[PDB]
Parts: sequence; C-alpha cells; structure tokens
Amino acid sequence: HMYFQKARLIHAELPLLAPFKTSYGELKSKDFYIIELINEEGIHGYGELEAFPLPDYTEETLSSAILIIKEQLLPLLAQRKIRKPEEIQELFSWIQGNEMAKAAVELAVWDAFAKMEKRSLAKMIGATKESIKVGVSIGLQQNVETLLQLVNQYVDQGYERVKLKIAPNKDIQFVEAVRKSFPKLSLMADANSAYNREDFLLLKELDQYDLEMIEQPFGTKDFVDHAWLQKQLKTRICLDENIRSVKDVEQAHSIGSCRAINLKLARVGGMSSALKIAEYCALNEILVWCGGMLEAGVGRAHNIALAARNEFVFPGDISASNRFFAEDIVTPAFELNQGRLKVPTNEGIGVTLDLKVLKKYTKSTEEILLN
Amino acid sequence: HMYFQKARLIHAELPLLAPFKTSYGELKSKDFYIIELINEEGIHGYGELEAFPLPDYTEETLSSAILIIKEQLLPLLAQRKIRKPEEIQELFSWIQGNEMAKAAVELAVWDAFAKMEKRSLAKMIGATKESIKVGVSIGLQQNVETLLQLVNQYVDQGYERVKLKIAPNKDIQFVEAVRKSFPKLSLMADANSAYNREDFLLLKELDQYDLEMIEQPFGTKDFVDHAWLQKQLKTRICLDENIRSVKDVEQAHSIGSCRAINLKLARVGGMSSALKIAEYCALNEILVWCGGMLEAGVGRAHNIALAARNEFVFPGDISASNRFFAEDIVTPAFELNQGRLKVPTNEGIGVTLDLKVLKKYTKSTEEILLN
Ligand SMILES: [Mg+2]
Ligand SMILES: [Mg+2]
Repeated sequence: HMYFQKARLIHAELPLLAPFKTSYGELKSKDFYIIELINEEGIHGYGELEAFPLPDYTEETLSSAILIIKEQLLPLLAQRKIRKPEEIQELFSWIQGNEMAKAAVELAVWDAFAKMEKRSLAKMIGATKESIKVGVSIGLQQNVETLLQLVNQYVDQGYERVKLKIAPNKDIQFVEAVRKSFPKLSLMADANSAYNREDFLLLKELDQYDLEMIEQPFGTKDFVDHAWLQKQLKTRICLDENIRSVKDVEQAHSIGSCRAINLKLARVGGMSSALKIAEYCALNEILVWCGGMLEAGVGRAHNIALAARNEFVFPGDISASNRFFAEDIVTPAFELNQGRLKVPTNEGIGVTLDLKVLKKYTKSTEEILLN
Repeated sequence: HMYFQKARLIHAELPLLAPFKTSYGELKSKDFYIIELINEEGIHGYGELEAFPLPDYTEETLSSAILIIKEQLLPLLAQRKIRKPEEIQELFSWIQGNEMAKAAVELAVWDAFAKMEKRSLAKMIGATKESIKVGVSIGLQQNVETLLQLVNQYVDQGYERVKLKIAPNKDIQFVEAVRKSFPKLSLMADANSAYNREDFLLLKELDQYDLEMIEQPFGTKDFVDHAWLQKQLKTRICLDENIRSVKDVEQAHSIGSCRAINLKLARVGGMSSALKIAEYCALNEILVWCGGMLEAGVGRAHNIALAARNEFVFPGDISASNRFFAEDIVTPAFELNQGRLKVPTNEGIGVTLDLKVLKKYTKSTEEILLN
C-alpha cells in the first residue's frame, strides 16, 4: 500500500564506445529517460524509458513516449493508492500501444515495491538464480574470416551463446563457418526483417545448422508469412516487434507463426506483462529469452531480475556496462564472470545511481507533483 | 514536379453541438491540426491531423502525432523534389506506425498536386460520382422505443444506411426492433470491441437480421478470434483499428478474420494507402467503406473524394458539418440532399478556409521553413 508523492523525469545521454546500427540510423549514444517515482514514505522507484530516437524499430520514439508519460501515464497515478505493482498494467490497460512509455513508469513502480518489502526485485518476482548466462550479438561482417575471429574472442571470454546478424547476401556462408568450427556452441540468427517469402530457399538452408532460432525473417507485423515458414523448418522462428502482450503471443501461437519469443520488458509494457508472457511460453513449449535495448544501468538491472526467472533458459541480450558504455549511471558495475552476471541482492533493482556520473550526462530535469 | 517551401501548422478546436463519446472519454469538441503545405510556386496544400486527444482509439494522440510530424515527417520534405503525390508514402515507409501523422502531411501533398493540375482531388484519384450516399450512426439507447424514433427521423431525412451501436446487454433486442420495422433499410452494427469468444451465441443471433456487417466484435489487434467467428456467420465481420495497410488487409484475408473493412484515411496513413486498399478489397470480394473520425472541413473534403471512388458502395460515415459542428472551417458548407453529398469540383479538395471562422478557433500558429 503506497501513494506516489512526486515524479522526477531525468533526461540523460551516455556516450557509446562504438556506434550502434539501427534499421535506418546509427546510434552514437543511448538517449534515454529515468523515471524516478517517489513514495509518500520516502522510497524512490526507478524506471528507464528505452524508446529509440527514430521510429525505425517500433512506432515509439523517446520524444513522443516521454510525452505520453507526461500527458497520459503520470496523471493516472496522481490521485491513486497502489496496492500491487501489478495494478499498474490495469489502469494503463485502456491505453492502446505505447508500451515503452508504460514500461518506464510501471517498472519504476515495481522497484518501489520490492524496496518497500526489503527484497531484491529478482527475489520478489520469484527468481531463484543468483547469476545468469548472457549471450553476445555480432553484426554483419564482410569477411567470413573476421567473423570467425570475433566468434573466437567471445567464446574464450565465456559467452555461451552467440547471435549472428543475417542478411540475404551474408547468411548461409557465415552460419556454416561458425557452425563448422563451434559444433557445440548454441547459435541463433537474427534476420532483422530482411527477407521475403521468395527467399524461403535461403532460410531453409539454415535449418540444417542446428540454429537455436531465426529472429523475425519477415515483416515486423507479420504472423501469416512467418507461420508459412515455421511449418517448413525444424529451427524455431522468433518474433520480436509484433509481440506486445500475452494476447499477441496467443495469436502467433494459434496461427503457428513462431516457436520462440524475443521478450524485451520495454516493448512488452513492463514487468506484469513480461511475467505473464514468460509463464505462457513455458506452458506452451515456446522458447522465451530476454532481448535487449541498449539499456543504461537502471534498464539493465530490471532486465537481469526478469532474466533470473526459471522460464528463461536461453542466454539473453544483457552484458557488463563495459561492453557498450565507457561509463554507466549505476554504482555497482556489472562484472562479467565467464558468461555470467550476478543477480542483484540489494533492495529493489539492486543498484544505485551515481548522482555524480549522472549529472555530467543529464540534459534536463523535471519534477512533477502527483499530488 | 514541386518543392515545398514552407509548412504552417494551425492548431484549432471546434465546439461540438453534442458531446461525442469515445471508449474511455467524451469529446466536447474536435481538437485538431491543419497542415498547410506551401508550394514553391505559391500553391497551398491542406491536410488535417485527426488523432484523438487520448490513446483510447489507436496508440496515436494529437499531441504526440503533431510531435512526430514536426520531428519526423516535415524534415524529410525539406530538401526533396516531389514528382508524384504517391512518393510521400514511400519516404515515410521506413517509419513504423504513426499513420495518422503521415496522413495529415501526405493528404496535404495530394491536395497540392490536384491543385497544380486544375482538377478536383476527386477527379484526380479517378472518381466519377458527383454525389455519394452517406450513412448515419446511432449510439446506445436505453429505450428500444426511443431508438426506433431516432431511426425514423433519419430514414425520413434520406439516410439510406444506419449504423447501430451494439453492446452485450443492448444488442439483439434493438437490432430486431429496427429490422422488424425497416425490413429494407441497410443496417450494420458496431460492437466497439465489447465482446469475448464466450459471447459468440449473442453474435450468432444477429446473423439472421440481414445485418450488412458487424464491426470489430473482439480485440482491436485480433485476427484469430475474428476469423473463428467469421467462419460461423453469414454476416460480414468488419475490422477497423488493426487495419493500417494493404498488407494488414492481406493478413486478415488469408486468416479469414473478416469480409469487410472500415477504411479511414487517417488510420491508414493517407490517400496512396487508402486507394491501394480499396483496389485490393474490390479484387477479393471484401466490402470497403469510408469510416469517420469527426473531421473538420478539410478532413471531410478529402474523405468525400475518397468516398467518390467506385469501390465504395456502402454509405460512409460522412455528413453535413451541421450534424456535429455549429460552425466549420470550410467555406462551401456540405448540403445534405436526401442521403447524398455533392462531390467538390473546385481545384484540390474543392473547399476554402474561412480564415475568419478559423481565427476564432485557432489556439496557435507555427510556420516551418523547408528551405
Ligand atoms: Mg529484431
Ligand atoms: Mg471501431
């Protein structure tokens, strides 16, 4: 039982060690928001808005999402008494789409409760693991030779799973190379909606490489063509973009669009929603794993608590800050210990903000009286 | 061949005669934007942003959409030379969702071209009609008696089609009443996503009332449950919310989710997109008609040109301004002549702005240089 006294929206931007390539862009940093929800008893809950700057991933964007947060989500909490962190998905239920905005606010509310109950956010959602095996993603390489070198570094580093980025001209030849060299390494392929039905031959040729899964070969809204392809392959197909809720998984399932789901907290609307989906995939043999969105310290802390659940077996897209950022905004840095990350045990998300580090990356601060 | 010199974003709000009820709200007016695109040869193209204030219809909202227009759509036109109005859907293609933002800008570009070619926008997209039969929508009534009275007024007024709003407790008993009283009046039912699979009995009981169609009984993102229902009915099922493109219709089709499509320019991203869909429904026996979004003068003018196409047979949701607004922002008011509206013949959308009437409803004006 708690009431949210005020909200503090912090806009920050972290320098990426290396540029991140998106569909129709290239990130040079992680532009995000920190939603700080403050209890009426002095507890601070933290969430992170993950929306990319361009609507080249999903329809949402940072500027538009934070706008929906201010004009749509925060006003709802203003009055309200919240009893379960899960009541949040409900009052936001009438809102269509805008999942990443909801997530930023809702995940803050969860952290606030786990804090109140002196538990890890991981402990609270029921997780038991104390560490989780994270994976690694490699983009497109011009050389097969150089891909194999990159693949070698990580394996030696402890990463027990590798996601290879695929594309019509650079697909089958690279998968072999890696498969016929790491015959026991779990390996998946991400096709970033680069194929058409006409390329089913190319896609069928990958079935025989024991690929863990092939992510979104066709349209970002497609169910039909995916199903038409899934029925012709042994490898699981994985959806991403069009998976926003359990309801969305249910459709993909009955249609037979996929056998695996790339679950990302932000894209799915929060924690309540993510768990419902995890539980459902578990009951229907659908492989579920935590994808990523270049999260800063706060985003990553939540992601790891979700990843700690038993349903998640496949290594997710989480990693030590040091892989992307020169610096992060969370005090207990995430140490990579041979393909594994330590699940926070401290109250809430388990990590604190370097109000120091933050200050030098903060572009604006806004406080909102939810009362 | 034209280049857009500048853009003028006019924010206006018209007083509604009577309150308009939305899913989780009630409009008291039409808050919208007018996108005025100005040629390099002095031609003015006009579009209208239709997004509702709350994300209770689709994910978009006026405030967030106009934000996407400024930050995402207008910058693309800045440099560009446009040869066909249809080039607009293309450069916006990489953008996910955000259809109502696209529409406001793209429809402006069409009007600008039809103007350049001294043709009606209706003439240009190929329409031939000179008038179109519009319908009328009635919300939920407490009395069956009073619904029948309302139904009587319109029929005598000339409306050749009536859309009845349906809901679990107020459905079958009203349909009869109207059907067993106007045995020859085309009649459809709009279920505004108020039913579950468990209510298929209720929905099957309507099949026998020669209902033209039943709009979105189930989820606003659902294809599956709709298909499961369509296969059990004679009446056509009509989708709305989840129909954003030809591609979306293609899925609904192969899945068998519907037999009719409620086509609204804004929700579908513009004219290029709307025509593609109309043509497709025509080739695949799918009933297509123009739905509405409480358009002001500009929105309505475009809608009527689309409605003039041959594919649209069923009366759309268009009407004389006088049905909703005390005043409108378009000089040649739309006269209702026994269920029909006269298709503009004047250049472009065929109507002019009462810069006078506008001024007293304008809340802000913003000019943006595209050179
Ligand atoms: Mg993806
Ligand atoms: Mg509807």
